[PDB]
Amino acid sequence: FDEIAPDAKKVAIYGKGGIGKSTTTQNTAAALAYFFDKKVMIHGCDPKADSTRMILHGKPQDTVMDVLREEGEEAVTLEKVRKIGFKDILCVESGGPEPGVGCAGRGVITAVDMMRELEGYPDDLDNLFFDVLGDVVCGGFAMPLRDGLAQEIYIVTSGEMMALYAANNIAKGILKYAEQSGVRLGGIICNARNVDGEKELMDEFCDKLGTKLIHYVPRDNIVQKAEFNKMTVIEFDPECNQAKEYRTLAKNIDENDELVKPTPMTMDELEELVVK
Amino acid sequence: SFDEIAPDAKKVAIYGKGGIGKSTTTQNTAAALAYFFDKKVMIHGCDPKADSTRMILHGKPQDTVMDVLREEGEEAVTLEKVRKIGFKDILCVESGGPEPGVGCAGRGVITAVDMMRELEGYPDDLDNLFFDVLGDVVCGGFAMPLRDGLAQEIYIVTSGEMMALYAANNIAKGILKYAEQSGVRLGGIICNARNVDGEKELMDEFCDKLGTKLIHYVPRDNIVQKAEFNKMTVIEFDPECNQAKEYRTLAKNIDENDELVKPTPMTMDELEELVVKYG
Ligand SMILES: Nc1ncnc2c1ncn2[C@@H]1O[C@H](COP(=O)(O)OP(=O)(O)O)[C@@H](O)[C@H]1O
Ligand SMILES: Nc1ncnc2c1ncn2[C@@H]1O[C@H](COP(=O)(O)OP(=O)(O)O)[C@@H](O)[C@H]1O
Ligand code: SF4
Ligand SMILES: [Mg+2]
Ligand SMILES: [Mg+2]
Repeated sequence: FDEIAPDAKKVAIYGKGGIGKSTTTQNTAAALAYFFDKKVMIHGCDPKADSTRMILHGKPQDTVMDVLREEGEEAVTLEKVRKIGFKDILCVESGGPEPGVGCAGRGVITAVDMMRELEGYPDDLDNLFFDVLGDVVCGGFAMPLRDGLAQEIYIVTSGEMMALYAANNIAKGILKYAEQSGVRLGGIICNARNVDGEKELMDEFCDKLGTKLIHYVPRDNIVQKAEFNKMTVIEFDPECNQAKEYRTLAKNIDENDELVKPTPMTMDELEELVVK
Repeated sequence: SFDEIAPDAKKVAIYGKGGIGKSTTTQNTAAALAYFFDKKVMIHGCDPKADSTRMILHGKPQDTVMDVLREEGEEAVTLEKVRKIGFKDILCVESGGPEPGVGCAGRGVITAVDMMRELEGYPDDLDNLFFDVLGDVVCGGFAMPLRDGLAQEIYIVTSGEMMALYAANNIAKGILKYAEQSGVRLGGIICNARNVDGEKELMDEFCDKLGTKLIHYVPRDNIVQKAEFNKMTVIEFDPECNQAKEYRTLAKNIDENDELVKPTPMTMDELEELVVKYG
């Protein structure tokens, strides 16, 4: 597993559904490519299949599962599943079986295994991102931790109880495979929802987890404005304040050395924190 | 058999995105069926959060079937330890699940349902049986109520949020998959509102396009948190407040529902176009 892009920083973004992982992952990769001239690649490990939409310009990426299901195994080619977007950013979408068919994470197992057999992860890569579903940590969604695809893990979360609960469960999964695959929690990204005391709550949450608040991403309308124009915030307006926020986060992730084993909290501890 | 499980009872399953209000809606719905309509109700929590029967038992989360199995053992688990009575004699069971990363998150649901069949935990004299299921992913134990046909009527809790409607649309796809196989159907859509203008209108069009009906528009009320701090469900805390009357209306609409349908899920373009139209 160490042969996959050895000179690249392999990162995986986890979090609750709709908490802002696809938005953070895309804008961070765009900032690394546009501002720091880094060769980046995004591998969408979310069954929603829209983790690479704004980098590909409002062009939903045919998932690996979609191509494999209709066309066949021999028909899966790097040119078809792996498309190029903004600042030569490589994009791949795992997808998944239709709801109820089978394991939701299966799509991640097949796409990662096929990407290895097809050599879709260039050696000259600088950064590789895995946008993974964090509502459940199991099967294909737990593969980046179990198999050690990404060594640095970052969990996007907001102030709401459910977002922190999912983040705490992801920390439990990281601890489970920390010694087994050398996976570690880089930091916690806070996709804020403009609430007073949220920034203070996250500081105590990260302190109790034994990690750091890598960045406080504010809620900005420019994200929607850029989305409605089939683009990312960096590509739409790299001079706006939100673009400078993603640039700071991109630099912090790529220059992060404080990788730690988290100390998850009990339900009572987490409940006592949200009320405070 | 599956149909043998409480034959004279209405078997319902509540699905939806995480933190959308499935546990709150299910508990208050069951409390209104037991208090206002004198029905014998039971709740089976199929969510790994393990707090689907918290307010019915009053405050403290219930020991899950997986927890008692992971600590005591297979023979040491009894119907008394896993099924506990709460407000208005409502029976409560919590499936739980494995520790994050260990294995299939839904495995706790299979183990608890099979163990409940063997221990005969579903009384025959039941009137209503609810399953609070995780809807972020429709697979494994979370898809069992659809696949095995534990519940014939399914209700999805959702709001105007894009992700909430996306999860609801995926649940509809899963219902359609097992509709012919196990006779499972979509009863309706419950809207746990977030007090936004045009949200009701959005839900009316969402249900129209899905080929179903908006069973009820549950408003966002602070009395829910107030009742939660007093270790109680809204019905038990103040059955005369407006929110209690809203849950009472929903409870009778579900119990008196016949319009069970095979949904017509929407494409991603159709769903975005709808969210952009109103929002
Ligand atoms: N920093 C932000 N500011 C404003 N809106 C955001 C931000 N991040 C995400 N969003 C919005 O939140 C919604 C969900 O974002 P998304 O990244 O797709 O969540 P996820 O990938 O975790 O499911 C989108 O409509 C997006 O526009
Ligand atoms: N009708 C409502 N009005 C106000 N708050 C609500 C309502 N329904 C749910 N909530 C709140 O939303 C949060 C999540 O509710 P919950 O039922 O646990 O979601 P789920 O079971 O789907 O994860 C809780 O803090 C609860 O107080
Ligand atoms: S391992 Fe996870 S994604 Fe796979 S069937 Fe089980 S709960 Fe679903
Ligand atoms: Mg996404
Ligand atoms: Mg619940």
